[PDB]
Amino acid sequence: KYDTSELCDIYQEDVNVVEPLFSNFGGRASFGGQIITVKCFEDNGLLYDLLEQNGRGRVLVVDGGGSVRRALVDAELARLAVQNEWEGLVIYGAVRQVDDLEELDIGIQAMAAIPVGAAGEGIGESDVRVNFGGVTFFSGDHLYADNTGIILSEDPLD
Amino acid sequence: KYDTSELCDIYQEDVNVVEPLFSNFGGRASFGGQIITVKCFEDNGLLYDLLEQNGRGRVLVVDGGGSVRRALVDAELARLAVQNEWEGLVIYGAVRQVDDLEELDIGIQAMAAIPVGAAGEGIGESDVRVNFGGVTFFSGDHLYADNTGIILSEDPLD
Amino acid sequence: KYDTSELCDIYQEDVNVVEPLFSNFGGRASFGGQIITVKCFEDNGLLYDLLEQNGRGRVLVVDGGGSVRRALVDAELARLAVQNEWEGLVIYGAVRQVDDLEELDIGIQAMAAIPVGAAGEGIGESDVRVNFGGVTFFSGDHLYADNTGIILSEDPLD
Repeated sequence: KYDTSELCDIYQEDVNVVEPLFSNFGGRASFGGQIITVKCFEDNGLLYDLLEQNGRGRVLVVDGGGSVRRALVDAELARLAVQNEWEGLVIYGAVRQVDDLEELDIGIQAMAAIPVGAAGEGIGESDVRVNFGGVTFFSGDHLYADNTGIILSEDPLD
Repeated sequence: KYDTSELCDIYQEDVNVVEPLFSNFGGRASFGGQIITVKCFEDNGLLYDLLEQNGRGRVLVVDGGGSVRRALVDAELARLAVQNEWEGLVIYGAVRQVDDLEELDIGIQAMAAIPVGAAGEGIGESDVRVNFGGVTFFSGDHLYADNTGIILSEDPLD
Repeated sequence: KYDTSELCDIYQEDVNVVEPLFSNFGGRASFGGQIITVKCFEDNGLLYDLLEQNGRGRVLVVDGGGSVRRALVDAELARLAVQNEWEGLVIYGAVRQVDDLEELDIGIQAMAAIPVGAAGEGIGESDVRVNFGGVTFFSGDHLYADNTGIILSEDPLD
């Protein structure tokens, strides 16, 4: 599907490149789409609400504060996302149950693994501006990620 | 054989969690058991003594000081430990011959790999109070490890 | 083809050990040969000159200044390296297109992956004393590498 390196060559300055802090935890090597942003901390309630919805062509970008203390995505949440056809997830924080994740048809990029699950309370905000890995992400931007890296573009690419 | 995240979800607070500093190098993705502790540094003497003994039902939890300059476990020592029925090893230190270690039916968690072997002089204690990764380990505690993380408790679980 | 642990046991002090800074990106788990050093920075033009020449029995040792912002080697450059029989590349810097790199019959050790390509200007020097990861490299020196680590020696180790 997507080659981030080839797309950097083609699009040059028209993309930003996230710092190399992520690893792929999902069964899908590359993914792309238009992004919905979320900002939260050690609480995934809001991603539950968002992952219920259809996600075909969308990528969920999550600012979790870079917490590696508690996990934002586990098997339950990722199955939801696969079943609603979400292209992929970018988690500035942690994931859980990694053996189940490497088996699901979704990209998942994250910082680390930790077995403790996040709170479920529903705290946080969506469609807001977030910043991590030296990149600010606006809901509506286009992201592309593979095992090489993650890039962000205002306008779609191809 | 173990899903550390499920475990965190049932036991809640009754479980302690190790900082995400370790990776799996053994052929067993997940293992658990009652722990015997060792404290040593860039010497694997004691370990030979322990792993010569039958380890069925036990996990060797080794505070090697976090050294990544010398490897405490290689193929030979790991094979010994397989043959002696040891469930798994956890090294706050380094291993060696990782290609060989992947093929061996024992759990192995370490911080890093390094081709230089530990000395064999014998120095170190065992059954002593050790601490690393944000966790205190006591001989007779129970540990549970998968590709997601490492948990430790006083009583057995499940 | 090579076991670095083993060679440290046989040769001890006659070998220098590189710090655990690198990962494997190539199809070969292990490799070795006589090194030709390069010193450059976010530019890979010289790498193209060098890898056009026959590399059987040889390892390109690249001091790219540890930059993880620009990738010195990509699929295209590594395929040229395979075509001219090079044993391996050790990059003190980044690589690109990691999925393609895993399938090419050559050894590649590097620090990280970044999607952005290096400049092709050609700046840099060849066959010069370079230092990184606690080791100094001279053309003529011999390198042996695997998933456990990387070592350097003055004379061949067969």
